Amino acid sequence: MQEITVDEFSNIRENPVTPWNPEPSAPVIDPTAYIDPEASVIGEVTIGANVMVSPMASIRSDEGMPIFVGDRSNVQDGVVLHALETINEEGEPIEDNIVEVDGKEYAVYIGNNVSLAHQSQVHGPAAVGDDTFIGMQAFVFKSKVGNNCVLEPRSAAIGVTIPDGRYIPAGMVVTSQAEADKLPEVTDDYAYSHTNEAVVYVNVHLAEGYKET
Amino acid sequence: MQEITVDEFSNIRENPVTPWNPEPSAPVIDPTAYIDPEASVIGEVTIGANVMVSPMASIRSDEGMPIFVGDRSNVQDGVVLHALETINEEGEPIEDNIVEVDGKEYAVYIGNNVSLAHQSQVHGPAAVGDDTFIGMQAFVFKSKVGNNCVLEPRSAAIGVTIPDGRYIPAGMVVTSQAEADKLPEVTDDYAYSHTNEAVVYVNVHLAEGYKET
Amino acid sequence: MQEITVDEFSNIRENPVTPWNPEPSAPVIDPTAYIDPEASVIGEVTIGANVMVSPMASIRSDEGMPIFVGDRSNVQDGVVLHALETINEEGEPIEDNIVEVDGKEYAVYIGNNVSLAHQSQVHGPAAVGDDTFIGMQAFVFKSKVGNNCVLEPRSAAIGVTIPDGRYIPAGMVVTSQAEADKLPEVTDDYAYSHTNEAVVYVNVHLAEGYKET
Ligand SMILES: [Zn+2]
Ligand SMILES: [Zn+2]
Ligand SMILES: [Zn+2]
Repeated sequence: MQEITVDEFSNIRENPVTPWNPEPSAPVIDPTAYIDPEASVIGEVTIGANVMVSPMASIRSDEGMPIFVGDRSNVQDGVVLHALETINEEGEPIEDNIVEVDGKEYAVYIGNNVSLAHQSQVHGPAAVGDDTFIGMQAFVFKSKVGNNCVLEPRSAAIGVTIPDGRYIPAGMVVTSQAEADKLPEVTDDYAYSHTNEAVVYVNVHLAEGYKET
Repeated sequence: MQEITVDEFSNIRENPVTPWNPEPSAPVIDPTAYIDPEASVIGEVTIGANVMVSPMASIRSDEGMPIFVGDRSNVQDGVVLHALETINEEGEPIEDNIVEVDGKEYAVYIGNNVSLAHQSQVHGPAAVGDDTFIGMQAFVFKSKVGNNCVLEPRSAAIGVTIPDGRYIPAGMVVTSQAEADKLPEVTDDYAYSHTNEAVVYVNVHLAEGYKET
Repeated sequence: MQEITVDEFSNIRENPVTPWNPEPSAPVIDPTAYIDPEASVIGEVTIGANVMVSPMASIRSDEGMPIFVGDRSNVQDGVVLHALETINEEGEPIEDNIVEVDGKEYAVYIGNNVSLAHQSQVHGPAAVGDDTFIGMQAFVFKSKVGNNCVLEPRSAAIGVTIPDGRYIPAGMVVTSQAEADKLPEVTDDYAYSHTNEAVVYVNVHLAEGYKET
């Protein structure tokens, strides 16, 4: 006779053992967060309250760790998070690939009320301040996006530091500090000036709603 | 003793209850359509005859509804469909985010014989006419793509209206009507002039073929 | 009384039967390769030793076949492989869509030690030489990328032939041989000059590591 045992979250796995990762860690997920069954969370990850991780998302902390997703933020469909090796095989920090936020080191840091829209990708080292909207298909790698910024659909920041309150126009691929520093300011009449607030609201409500059903 | 009950389509879920969506709706999928087991269809969706929804696709009608995918069309790998809140919490239409096709309102409307190639994304409000080819990695948001158009790999249309028979060159991000209006005409010698017909054919055959196996 | 039978790899399916494909084929995967449970491999595919196919990847050889992924290479999250119909319904090769490598025909050919970073896409006809790094979100279609090249994040090669040792700068969409021929040479001080070696190393170790757990 058979006896079946079911794991309801085989998609929320843990870290594998590698020369740089001898002891597997597993995602720490706040109870209020909603991880879609078809999303994938692996390794040293920390998801906060009310985070809404949509289908096909892939948060994978197995090379560079850890990845942090703040409260009220959201990881939409297709979004991918990953980072470059933060530790070598001798247990030595690979400083170049580590970002620091408030005295804590991270391979990827997503603050609070941050929107990683459909298809965007953020790759460590990286940091994205609170209330920032990473638009559809955007890309952020080896950069530091400040607070209240807005990367419109298709923009990309690579190896630069976006100051707070700036926005990168659709399709613009920023790769020099000179350019970053000249980015436009988010004003009250800027089209995406309020997009984040709305997206956040919707997603936060989607999280709990999806939690019953 | 145990008794196991299986749902063959947990990937074809329904809408959750939110302040703007009090009564969950579920995807209406024509019988001839093929929804890959690793695809995800959620909420108020209507897929037509012979549609081929490939792996990792995500059609998610939970914020702005509804999403419509016409007959003989196809949603390839990675494609994402989503829309902006079409109703507020008072049951008031958010007109700005609603598109109208033949007297019917939609959050996202994909006509017949339309190809949403690998990795493309279409976000409401949006409408894409019949026989149009939304190329690999393309992006269409707050726009209205006409019939027989061709958005080559990487093109993007944002807040503009592409006239019928035009095509957006690879990598071009269109964001102004001025530009949209000056788009090239699809001629018989234009390279992608017949790409849709082919893609449609293959996919339509892929749908039924995948239906046995 | 019930008896349950489990398929551990419903994600590693086989080809369906179509007018151009009368006899289904199935992926041939070297034992050392690791195919993430949430990845999808379909049809005439050949994956080599130590390949690391990440979550949400979609390798789909059902239209144009076959797709080949050499030894020590890697298919990261979101990556998509697909090709244009290589055979018509009469069993006649559609020459235009077939690429040749060492006397063997392929719809898509990924050599050894090749990295298809997060979200990239390669569509047949295509060929990508050994030790090449197809950066995050890149796109390669109807082209032939040579050895030791580097397509930085967002680059794209369409219908061109990148010579060996070149690199396409971030965001650049190359679509003319003139342009391709003028691409920069990868030098020892080029930033991505060693990125591949590292990525390969990590992924190869991730493959085996993920094999225990
Ligand atoms: Zn990575
Ligand atoms: Zn959306
Ligand atoms: Zn294709």
